[PDB]
Amino acid sequence: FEVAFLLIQWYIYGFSLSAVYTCKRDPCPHQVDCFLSRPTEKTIFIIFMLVVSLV
Amino acid sequence: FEVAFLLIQWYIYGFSLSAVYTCKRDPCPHQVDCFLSRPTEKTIFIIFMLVVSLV
Repeated sequence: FEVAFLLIQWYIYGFSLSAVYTCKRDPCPHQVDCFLSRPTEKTIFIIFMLVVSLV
Repeated sequence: FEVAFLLIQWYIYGFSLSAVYTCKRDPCPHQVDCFLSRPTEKTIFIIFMLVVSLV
């Protein structure tokens, strides 16, 4: 179960969060920019949870 | 002078006006949509001025 959850988390999100995201879904126009909320702190806690999972 | 002005007006604008224009200039994002103001009436008057010019 641990290795399955680690593989799914790598496949969906990766192990970082970018501050600027680009969106191409209807019913928006061609391409819009969307800005996340505190991505640095979430990157730090994602790295901590990854380390705990590996241990 | 008449044929020069007709050639310049054909080269810049054409002889119609579309109701939806797409814009790709800085400092906007990737592509935005911009909507004109009464383009049908302006198309009609452009056709009248073209006919008067040719006559």
